[PDB]
Amino acid sequence: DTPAGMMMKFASETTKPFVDDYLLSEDVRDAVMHNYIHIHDKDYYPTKSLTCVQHPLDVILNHGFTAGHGSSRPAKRIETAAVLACISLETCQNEMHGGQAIPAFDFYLAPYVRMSYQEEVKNLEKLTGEDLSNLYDAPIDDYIEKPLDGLQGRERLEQHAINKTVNRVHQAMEAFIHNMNTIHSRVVFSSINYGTDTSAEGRCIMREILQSTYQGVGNGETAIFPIQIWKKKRGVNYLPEDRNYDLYKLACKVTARRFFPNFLNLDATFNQNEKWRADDPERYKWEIATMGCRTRVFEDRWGEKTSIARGNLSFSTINIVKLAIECMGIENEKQRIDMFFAKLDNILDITAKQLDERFQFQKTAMAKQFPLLMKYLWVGAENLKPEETIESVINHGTLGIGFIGLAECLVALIGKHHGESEKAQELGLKIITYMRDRANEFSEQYHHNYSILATPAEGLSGKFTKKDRKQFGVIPGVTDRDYYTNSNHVPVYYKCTALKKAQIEAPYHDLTRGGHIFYVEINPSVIESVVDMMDKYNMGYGSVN
Amino acid sequence: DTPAGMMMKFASETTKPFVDDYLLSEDVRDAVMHNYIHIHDKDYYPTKSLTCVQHPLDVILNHGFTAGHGSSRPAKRIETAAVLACISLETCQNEMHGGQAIPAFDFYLAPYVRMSYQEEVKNLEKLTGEDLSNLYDAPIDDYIEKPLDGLQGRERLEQHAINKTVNRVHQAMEAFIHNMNTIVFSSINYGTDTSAEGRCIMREILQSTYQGVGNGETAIFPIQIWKKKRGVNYLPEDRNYDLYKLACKVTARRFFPNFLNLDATFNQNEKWRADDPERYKWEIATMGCRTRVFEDRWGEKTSIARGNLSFSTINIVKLAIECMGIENEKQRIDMFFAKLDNILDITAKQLDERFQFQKTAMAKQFPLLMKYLWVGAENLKPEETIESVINHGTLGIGFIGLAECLVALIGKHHGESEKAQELGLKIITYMRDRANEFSEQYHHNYSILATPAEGLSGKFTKKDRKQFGVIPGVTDRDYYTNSNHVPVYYKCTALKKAQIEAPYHDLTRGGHIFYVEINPSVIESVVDMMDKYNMGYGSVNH
Ligand SMILES: Nc1ncnc2c1ncn2[C@H]1C[C@H](O)[C@@H](COP(=O)(O)OP(=O)(O)OP(=O)(O)O)O1
Ligand SMILES: Nc1ncnc2c1ncn2[C@H]1C[C@H](O)[C@@H](COP(=O)(O)OP(=O)(O)OP(=O)(O)O)O1
Ligand SMILES: [Mg+2]
Ligand SMILES: [Mg+2]
Repeated sequence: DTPAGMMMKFASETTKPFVDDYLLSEDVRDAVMHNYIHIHDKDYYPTKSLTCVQHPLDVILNHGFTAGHGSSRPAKRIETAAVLACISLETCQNEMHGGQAIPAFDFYLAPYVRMSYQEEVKNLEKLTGEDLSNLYDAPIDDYIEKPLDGLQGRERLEQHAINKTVNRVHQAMEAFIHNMNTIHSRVVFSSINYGTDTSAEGRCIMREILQSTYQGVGNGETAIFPIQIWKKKRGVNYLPEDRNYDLYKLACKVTARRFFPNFLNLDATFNQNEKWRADDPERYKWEIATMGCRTRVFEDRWGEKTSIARGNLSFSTINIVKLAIECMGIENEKQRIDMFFAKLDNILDITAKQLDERFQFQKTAMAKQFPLLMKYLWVGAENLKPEETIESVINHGTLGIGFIGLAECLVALIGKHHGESEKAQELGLKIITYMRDRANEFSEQYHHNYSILATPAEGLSGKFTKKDRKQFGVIPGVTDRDYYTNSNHVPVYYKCTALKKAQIEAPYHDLTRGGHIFYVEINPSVIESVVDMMDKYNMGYGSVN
Repeated sequence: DTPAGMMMKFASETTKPFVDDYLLSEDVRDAVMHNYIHIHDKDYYPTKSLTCVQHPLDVILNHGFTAGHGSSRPAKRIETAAVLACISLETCQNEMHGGQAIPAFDFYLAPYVRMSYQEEVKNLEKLTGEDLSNLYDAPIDDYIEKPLDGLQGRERLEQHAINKTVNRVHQAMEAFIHNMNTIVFSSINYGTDTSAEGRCIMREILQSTYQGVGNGETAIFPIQIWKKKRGVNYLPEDRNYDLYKLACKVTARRFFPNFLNLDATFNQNEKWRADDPERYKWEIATMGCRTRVFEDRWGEKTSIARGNLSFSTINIVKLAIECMGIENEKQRIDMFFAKLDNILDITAKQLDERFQFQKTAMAKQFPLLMKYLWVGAENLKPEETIESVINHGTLGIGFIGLAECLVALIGKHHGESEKAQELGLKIITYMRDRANEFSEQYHHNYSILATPAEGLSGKFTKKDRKQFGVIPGVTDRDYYTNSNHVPVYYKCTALKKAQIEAPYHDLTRGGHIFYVEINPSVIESVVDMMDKYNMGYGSVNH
């Protein structure tokens, strides 16, 4: 009952009705309280804050950041760069409502491990002066630790300069884990992605944080934050011959007891670009990155295909279960199936209209309303004055239309869900491709970017399930198992193996360009099998615990 | 503009009317909107949160903290200890509505300066394997720095390690400054720790607040206070005289740090010494909000694990103006003291009635506060109505606007009159007497306070000008003067200003300050004038 929590609760309670009655449209707000649609993070509407953004740390580290009197200076070393990343994630969280994301953590923090290594290199000569000025440009395969027992030369001290460097970076990453875990406010949902940087700095960063989320906080308590995602790329870390196969095995072993990190698939046929090369200094631009809230921002109709500096403005969830339940009553299956798609066409248009309306509201903004947000992070910054109505900056944005509850939808007209019938598994794929088609059509119409999303249901776990009992109730197999199932998942109350669930739920990921997950409830052998199933049936994102 | 600012503004706007019409009693809610009193931090009433506390870092450093899921192990080095102090300040800021202060800031990090020095004391024998099992207990005078040009023998490992810790204990204070300067009302006081491990925390913080933040820009936070004592740092022969001169020189261009005086009649104890490891408990410490917590009618005289629960300000100007009209001076002077007793009783009743709601609390409503940082902790279950702990708090009755009250019946403020100074040193001693009487009656601790006017500067002056009319020298010269200061619109020297504003400090046991507006010669002279009489707290800035 922390007082800061009460202040946040009061703010939310005094803001949400004002948002509903003063900042929305009648048509959309009619469905926002009719269990058809659910606007996410509604309490932050009057503030022109955006949901999530992938922070480009290059500008905030080469240059500084200014917010009020907070005049900072460019970073110098690892113990300042990691803390600056924490400060940026915290400060931006005060100017945004969703979760903060660091795409290619290794790519961002690679140079400030090399700089710290140089700083240490120019310190070991103070004991015994020597002209070692060639360690600024000495290639190193990786930064490893070992006992300093047995050596009779500068090798005893050349490796020691990394021995303290790896410990310094390890303590920095442990502080990063704790600092993102010491939730004392009325809570920051930071997510980091890594796995595709083939350098000594990147691999040291990726190895000294996976071994720190396995030790645990406190006396051995499993940490809750940050959410960690591993990027799997063919030719990089998947095959045994690949470069980062060992880190993939380490991630599997850590997930075997702490249920982290999650896994992301860059070999998906919808996560590819035409400018990715193994030698590109900035290849991380053309690579999809996600967060713990299952958010994807990759393509751009009016911009270069990238994820950096972009993000999501807002999104909302659609309760297809209500439509499916309302579709009952009629006898023939063809008529009910046809009527289900009619109820899905208008709601997609309503959601796209809501997203465009929030786009209208969020424009005519100020660069000084959210410091450090529309000044160094978003794509359009550095070109418009602190008050000159930033409008050439918000075009490169994305919008989401979410859905939840496929199992109870697949039991409303045929009687069996997609775990006991093959007819059901064919109807399930139809009600997602149509959503994708209508999303593309609405993006052509309203002149923006739209996508289809499988919401995590972390704040929608039971609201729709409980409130559906208004015009009906006690329906066997649907309104008898407490929470609604996940977006497109096989019900937990149905006994199933791993292979069958993987085959059933896989095809729904290419259609969902906003986000998705494959969830399995229980040695890294099991995690390896789950990742193999995820890769084989072209899935993408997957979690096991 | 900022979403975080807008959420806090909405929370304040939705919480203040609820406090006004539901929680507070009608007797003292009548005076809060009548421009007679102002309850500070009215917004954080419904949450059981005390105003300010001095942080006993020893318990949250020797043992960790388990606020929420954040299970933390004990600290090990200066970086970890300083970041943990910052985290503790930030966490308690989410559970208290006032300002966080570190009592004897140099006292609470010296052991982890020593331990950090021990970090490299074995990281330097790694290259040169040697049995150095004595530098853990090697006495040192100060942690000095100098160019490393010329040295041989067993000193490039046993003395450079002592010398390399300068840049480790340093930039830790800089991260502390910037972290407190980046969007927290943090206060640090130091000056009376004679060890090298304590003086290293004092030199590196004055130097870091002189360089400033950014590209040579003056910093705003944290507020820094220097504790001056006879036998420690005042006389030229004293131990920390050089650091006092350095603080004056830094204040000569950055207007920081402030100055606190332990050489006062009201800032003494009977168990203090020069060798007690815990002697800092008997040393008074303050914040930037002028808060004093030293006296305890049912407890030991201490300041460490205590703080203020609530306080409110009075408007003596309204009483003085309502006392006008009559001709004779004696009758109006008597009526002014008549109108001051009832409001003192009302304020004491308010400070007890707010104590009533802060009573019957639960230790789980604010972790790390009523489980680690307070007097009486470690004896109470997470929900079993902690009540044998909140009896060690303090309650404050504040006042401001002495110049306007010194021109309502006499006509000339204490700067331009000698009959006004005599009347000036009568309306505060009465408040002190009545505060002691109400502390005897209501069975709590009460004190008299001089507010910093950081949230009350014009809130009284505007309505005072709009209520009756335009009155020369009273409600026609923009902002009011400070608590008991010489008016700004008057050409006065420093000696006369000190002679006028000196006697009041012994009367106000809650807070007070001496303000001067512009080489460290001027600051040194201001501190000399502070020591010449009984001042306690003072600062000179332009
Ligand atoms: N804990 C912190 N919170 C917020 N900002 C911080 C923190 N620590 C450091 N900073 C920022 C703000 C300062 O303006 C900036 C100083 O730059 P920094 O990365 O420390 O190296 P530098 O270039 O100043 O090197 P040096 O001080 O060694 O010359 O760092
Ligand atoms: N940046 C931070 N923010 C919040 N808490 C932190 C931060 N850094 C460290 N902590 C806290 C939480 C950790 O459990 C605790 C451990 O601190 P520290 O003394 O460095 O570790 P330790 O006692 O485990 O020793 P070591 O890791 O060197 O073996 O400090
Ligand atoms: Mg550790
Ligand atoms: Mg610096």
